[PDB]
Amino acid sequence: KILARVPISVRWRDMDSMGHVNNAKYISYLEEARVRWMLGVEGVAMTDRIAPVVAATNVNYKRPLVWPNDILVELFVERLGSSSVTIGHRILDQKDEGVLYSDGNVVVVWIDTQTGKS
Amino acid sequence: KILARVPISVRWRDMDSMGHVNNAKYISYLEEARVRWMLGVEGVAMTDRIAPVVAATNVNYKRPLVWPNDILVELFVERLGSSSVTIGHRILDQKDEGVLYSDGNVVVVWIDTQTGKS
Amino acid sequence: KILARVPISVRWRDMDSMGHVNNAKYISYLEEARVRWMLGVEGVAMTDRIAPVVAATNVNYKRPLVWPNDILVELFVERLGSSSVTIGHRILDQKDEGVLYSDGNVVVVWIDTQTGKS
Amino acid sequence: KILARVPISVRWRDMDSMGHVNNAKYISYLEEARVRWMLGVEGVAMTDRIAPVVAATNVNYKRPLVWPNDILVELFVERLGSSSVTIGHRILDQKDEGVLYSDGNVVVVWIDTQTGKS
Repeated sequence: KILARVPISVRWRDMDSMGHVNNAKYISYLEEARVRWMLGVEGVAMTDRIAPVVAATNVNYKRPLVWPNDILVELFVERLGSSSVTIGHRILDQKDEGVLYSDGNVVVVWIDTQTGKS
Repeated sequence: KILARVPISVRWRDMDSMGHVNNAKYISYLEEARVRWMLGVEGVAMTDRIAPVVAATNVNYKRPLVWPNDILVELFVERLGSSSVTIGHRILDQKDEGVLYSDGNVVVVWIDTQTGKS
Repeated sequence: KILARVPISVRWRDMDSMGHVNNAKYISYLEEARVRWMLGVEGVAMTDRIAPVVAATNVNYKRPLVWPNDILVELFVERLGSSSVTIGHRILDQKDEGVLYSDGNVVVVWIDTQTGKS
Repeated sequence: KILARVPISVRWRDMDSMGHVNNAKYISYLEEARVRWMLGVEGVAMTDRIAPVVAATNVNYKRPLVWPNDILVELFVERLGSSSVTIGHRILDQKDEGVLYSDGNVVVVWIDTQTGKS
């Protein structure tokens, strides 16, 4: 199920005028986790042709996140398609993983032209 | 149905290393449209107590957006709840509104403590 | 003297938790003005080889900027070197150009390898 | 001399379409270092009245920074004024501190009304 559990440091600039991390930054935390994940395996990462592109981001905001609380981004496989993968997520507080800031998923497809993974 | 059709200028910095506007920036375009919308009506805008908070952002990425193509963010009421409002959207190209960069919705609730709108 | 006077829309997300546009966003406003400027002249813009790179950004913050006040970015030639150009700037309020949010300059050089413009 | 040496993780989104971390993000790295610094000492941080505001950011870009190379932000006192402090900086590569991405300084003043620190 689990793909990765990536610790991400929150930045002061991540917050907006309302005093909490901006909604848009959540999509960025999920992005960092995905690429830091594909970076693990082995060696240097950069590639072309049959590649992944995000088709949709579905993010639920459960409770406000404030600096300086760093997070833990948990990624797992929610759905496995022939050409797509729906990566579910849980953004938790590093100091108390029982604190859930957000869940939802991101749908990834390998296309950038026409579908392809089968 | 329609709540607003807000023109938004894209910035060069909006793009990422892959050469297209970053997914996270889409949530920001939707945000700007919502507040520029609440700004129209009349007078200066800033308020407290029974207030709106985004519960979820569901954004579908249809085709890549590249600078310097400015957009038009169309917002409409997809669902009207007792305490929430699901604002549907269509991010179109200003020069050709037949070009759809993204659709989906954002769920807004008036709480920030406990639900309230009824 | 004057190179360009570019109107730039401020975004709500531009502000930080302190309630004013973040310092880092100023460098971005200057960036947008520079590229929107090189975009004017004629036709589509994208190029390689002898190209410009920013060597330094020297930005003075005069007074706080708050949404929804859009700005006017005035760019001019402060210094002309053999291989560099120091572009001075004045970020003013669109509704009252007597309101100065920031001045200073950005030093641009055509290198990205070794200096070259002579 | 030294005020702090703060490790900062670079994010993929930090890069722009040109394939290197955007100039504006450097000001943000310097910002994070300053607040993470004021956070060390002791206890929870948030304060009002005689407070610090950035009067100027003078950043020199020495060599391009690319993800996933995390950095080390070194802050030191370049100048001590009666009401201001000019914090010099050196943004280095975490894996090789001999790699200098940027230097320069940030001028901080305690005002937000009228000068005061004497």
